[PDB]
Amino acid sequence: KEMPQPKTFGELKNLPLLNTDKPVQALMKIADELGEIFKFEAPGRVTRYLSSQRLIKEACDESRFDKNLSQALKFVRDFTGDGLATSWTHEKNWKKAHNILLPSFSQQAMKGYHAMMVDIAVQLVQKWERLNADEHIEVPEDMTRLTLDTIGLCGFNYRFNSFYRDQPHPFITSMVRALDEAMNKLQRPDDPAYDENKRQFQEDIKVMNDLVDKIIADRKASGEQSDDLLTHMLNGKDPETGEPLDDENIRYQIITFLLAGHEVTSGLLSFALYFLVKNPHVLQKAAEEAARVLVDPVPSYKQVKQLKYVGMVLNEALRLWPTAPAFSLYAKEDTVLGGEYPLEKGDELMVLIPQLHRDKTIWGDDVEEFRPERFENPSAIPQHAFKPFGNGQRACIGQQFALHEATLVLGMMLKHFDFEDHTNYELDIKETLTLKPEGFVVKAKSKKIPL
Amino acid sequence: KEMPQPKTFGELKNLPLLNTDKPVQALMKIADELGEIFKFEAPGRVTRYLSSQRLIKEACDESRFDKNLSQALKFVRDFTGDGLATSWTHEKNWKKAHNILLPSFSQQAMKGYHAMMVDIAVQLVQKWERLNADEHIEVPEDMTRLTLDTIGLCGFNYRFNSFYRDQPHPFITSMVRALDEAMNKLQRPDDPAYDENKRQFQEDIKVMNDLVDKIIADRKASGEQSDDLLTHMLNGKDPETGEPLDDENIRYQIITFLLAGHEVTSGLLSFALYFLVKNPHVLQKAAEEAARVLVDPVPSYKQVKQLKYVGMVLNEALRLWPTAPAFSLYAKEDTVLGGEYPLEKGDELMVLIPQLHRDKTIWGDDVEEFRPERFENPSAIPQHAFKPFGNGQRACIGQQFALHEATLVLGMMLKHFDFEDHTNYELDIKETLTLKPEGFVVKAKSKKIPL
Ligand code: HEM
Ligand code: HEM
Ligand SMILES: O=C(CCCCCn1ccnc1)N[C@@H](Cc1ccccc1)C(=O)O
Ligand SMILES: O=C(CCCCCn1ccnc1)N[C@@H](Cc1ccccc1)C(=O)O
Ligand SMILES: Cc1ccc(O)cc1
Ligand SMILES: Cc1ccc(O)cc1
Ligand SMILES: Cc1ccc(O)cc1
Repeated sequence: KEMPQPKTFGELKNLPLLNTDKPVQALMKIADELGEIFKFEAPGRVTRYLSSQRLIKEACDESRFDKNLSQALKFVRDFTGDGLATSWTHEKNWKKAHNILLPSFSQQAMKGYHAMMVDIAVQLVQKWERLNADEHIEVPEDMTRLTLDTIGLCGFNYRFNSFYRDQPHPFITSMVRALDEAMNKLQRPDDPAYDENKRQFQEDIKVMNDLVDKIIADRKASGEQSDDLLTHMLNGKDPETGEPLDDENIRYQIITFLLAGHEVTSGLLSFALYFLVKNPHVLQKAAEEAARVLVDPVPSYKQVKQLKYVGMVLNEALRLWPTAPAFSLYAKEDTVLGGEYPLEKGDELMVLIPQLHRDKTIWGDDVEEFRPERFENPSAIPQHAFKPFGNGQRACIGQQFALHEATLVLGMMLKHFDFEDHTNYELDIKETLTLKPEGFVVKAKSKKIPL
Repeated sequence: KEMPQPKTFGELKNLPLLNTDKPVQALMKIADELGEIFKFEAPGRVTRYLSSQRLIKEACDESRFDKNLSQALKFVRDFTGDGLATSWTHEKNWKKAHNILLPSFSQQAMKGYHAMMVDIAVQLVQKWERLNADEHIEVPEDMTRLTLDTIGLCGFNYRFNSFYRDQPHPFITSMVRALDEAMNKLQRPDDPAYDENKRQFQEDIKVMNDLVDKIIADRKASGEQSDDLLTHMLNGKDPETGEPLDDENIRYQIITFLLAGHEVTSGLLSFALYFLVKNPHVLQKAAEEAARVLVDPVPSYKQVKQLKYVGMVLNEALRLWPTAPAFSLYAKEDTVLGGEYPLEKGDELMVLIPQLHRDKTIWGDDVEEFRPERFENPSAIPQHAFKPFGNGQRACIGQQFALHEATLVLGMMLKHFDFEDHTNYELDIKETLTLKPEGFVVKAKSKKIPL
């Protein structure tokens, strides 16, 4: 009945707890101390952090809870607008874009994206093939180069050419800096000091809008039909409204897609590789599978589908460190959560996914151990125990994309290189709105298998 | 390229090889002579027995091979119908029952079964506590009493009261005799000599149907809810189709669960205790773990989960003598196995699990030794090297049930008794469709620890 709540800071309530480099890990530690649910209060903001599958399975009841825009998502909405990830379910653009875009994110659509993913994955492999002896790989950096490029190419037939760059593309510079500002506002009063941050945020928004609007305009002017999200958005009609997305919503979708693919997915790859190199038996098993399945110089889609163990590795990395580590819900009506936490309509819930995923009640005592075999049989996973991609109709639309990309790339990585955690890397999880293993570096020794 | 095949008997091809009381062990011996794959042909039947992890890891690829009903299972289907174990994957009832029953077989459902499992386990312990000096235990017999009672009680809140009986329950008489008939049909086929076997087989099918249908009817008449499989099947709706199991399929599930819970699971316990008394250091280590963990008169669910070594003991017993020793696959499409055995769509494979489990390339030279420590790390076990519970979505739904039951009981056995292999029992594996150490007897000297 009485809900735990972490330490408060007077009028700031719990808000300063989020004034940390790693708010998600701080929230995890709080959930470790306080259990499956705790109230988190900020000035004019109350939410309840859920950590147990028991409570989260209820929160995932879409008849009782709907996606809430967390404060983080509201700030990202300043540049992703009413894009799929930052639109309310009841907003007309959400269902509309959802209906229009769902087919181009299907498992079937991955067949069409596969060749472009391979293109970038090959650049990644070639990059690593081309390292000198005892040069290392900056994993999240290269994974991000890969994932950004992949979504650039698959989504908008645009080549960020991240493997040809140290300095990020002007769109990314703004996106990252807009994200950094969005995150920083969470930790933050809006004293005059932030006028530079505010101007910069608006400049970055204008930058992203301008570049993405140009890409949309450029495509419309060409008429060039490609196998990409932009083409599908320019032509797709929502069966329900019969309408296409307007160009502004397309822009927000593109920004959203770049945001999702640019970091969130690379985090999965980085964590996966981190866990692989920390768990040599797992790596060996994933590498065996990579070697057994990826028998052609270029993986086919079907071969990627056969990378079962690689997929388990990915799920197990998603279990430990889901890179979009939280999502937010609101009670559609007065309701009682877990039979003992009465919620009023509009009350907010935060699903603290890494805690969910450490629910010992679901996963057993060994929750911190990296064991892809937990995912050997996907039906052994209870409902709503494993929610790296969120929940229900507001679940990650890019799930199949992210997983296909990640499986392909990790499969190729495992095919082509032995990996050395030559620094005995100490997991240091950097938090933006997503998670990455900061400074994670490996050496890759080529297995000399040509492409 | 050319696939070995054991000796043939003219028109009967290999069929007479199965006309032996130990066909699995005979198939293992053939696999020892012929290696990882051999064609096994009967009139109008061809299958390929796989014995190497190299090939079985391919066989376990669900995008290439689906569960096949072996001839044994097809004969078992005559009384287990489209129960989960004898339904084809494409059978509406398989997915439906699978979706419906999966939660009642999860690790979380074991928590709710645990008390009834303890109930039977305590009856087992008390039976042994109550033996007179120099009164031995008929191990498989008592394990079967335990396992059958356990599935009767957790499965349908029915007390077979097997520890009160010399004479098996009429359901069991018919089930055992139907099993023996199914197996005999393999070794056999339409000659008049077997017409009494048919009448008996149908009488036994009728008995099982009637008795189980009455259990279903009585439950539906009662309205009473138990924390049991029958209740879940009467009330559960497949999330996918929204449909419940019908009463006939529930009957097939019950019979299947009873068959699974009778002899298959007791075989595990019997083999485990066999190996334990044959490997006294292992027994001592398992016994040390039971004493350290089972600190209460009655094991809790959590304590059974802490019986890690006992779990390994069970896995190692499953490695050597998987009590469901084979499963059958068919090629969903034309495919090449192991890069050198072309298979046409619909070609059948038998996974000879005990031979798989002896793959020295996986387990090392000492494959015959009982070393539960081989199971210390699942990640260290190559993919599909260890398949005592079958594979993929058609894997044993009762796996967690069996293991929890077996761990609980074995832990308690190890807690409560010292065991003497007082006859220096010579392993003699009786084959029905499952394997048991026939005549395996031990003496148990109580450690006099109360319950
Ligand atoms: C491993 C990578 C990813 C993870 C772990 C992940 C996770 C998630 C999560 C947890 C949600 C729900 C967020 C919420 O409820 O507030 C979500 C939604 C979404 N994701 Fe991802 N995501 C990933 C990759 C991607 C990619 C690659 C794309 C597309 C380029 C994408 C696009 C989306 C979109 C558009 C939504 C909003 C869906 C809707 O509400 O209609 N994501 N994602
Ligand atoms: C140590 C004991 C057990 C072992 C070694 C075992 C083994 C297996 C194997 C090897 C399969 C796959 C068979 C095939 O592919 O044709 C299977 C399936 C099955 N088992 Fe078990 N089993 C055991 C105990 C149990 C128990 C206690 C139950 C439930 C009471 C159970 C119920 C089933 C069912 C219903 C299936 C069919 C699953 C499906 O295909 O959807 N088993 N088992
Ligand atoms: O971590 C979060 C949400 C994380 C966003 C995930 C971003 N994503 C979504 C889809 N792919 C990535 N935290 C809370 C923190 C807070 C609580 C109370 C008051 C102020 C802030 C919030 O934003 O509301
Ligand atoms: O051992 C077997 C079947 C395996 C029994 C497993 C029973 N189980 C499964 C899950 N829980 C118990 N062998 C072959 C024998 C055969 C080959 C060719 C022609 C005729 C017969 C078969 O039945 O097809
Ligand atoms: C897809 C894309 C390409 C360029 C750019 O500047 C923005 C978005
Ligand atoms: C960082 C981030 C934020 C939102 C989103 O949908 C993806 C990534
Ligand atoms: C499953 C069952 C239970 C009782 C009985 O009499 C027959 C069958």
